[PDB]
Amino acid sequence: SDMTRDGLANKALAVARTLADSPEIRQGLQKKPQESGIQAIAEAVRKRNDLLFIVVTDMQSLRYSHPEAQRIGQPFKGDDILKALNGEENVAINRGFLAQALRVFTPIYDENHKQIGVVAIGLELSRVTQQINDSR
Repeated sequence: SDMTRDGLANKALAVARTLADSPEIRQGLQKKPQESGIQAIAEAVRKRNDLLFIVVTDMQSLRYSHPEAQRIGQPFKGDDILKALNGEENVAINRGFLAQALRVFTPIYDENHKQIGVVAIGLELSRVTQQINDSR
């Protein structure tokens, strides 16, 4: 929620970027959610907190990644991408049993500064309340 707001924004944007930066990526974009290969940005899943919906999207949003399977298939017309899909930063809250979590939005360029896809990163949240209450 709050804590993730600032560091997940930065901390998860960057590790999500090491793998969203690999090659399977532009090639995942050449594919869709259920057949992509979001397992490497998940390399960002591990470094961040063993959890997240670290998603790279073809031009079709959807949590490519997530600990729970059902929260994935939901996100759509979320309108948060309407700004990123076309180049723009945006963050919003999701709300499901234990799923209460924050997520950021980022755009993908065809490699010409031309917006063609979006990178979202949702922190499922949970094993963190303690740290979130005293420190933040």
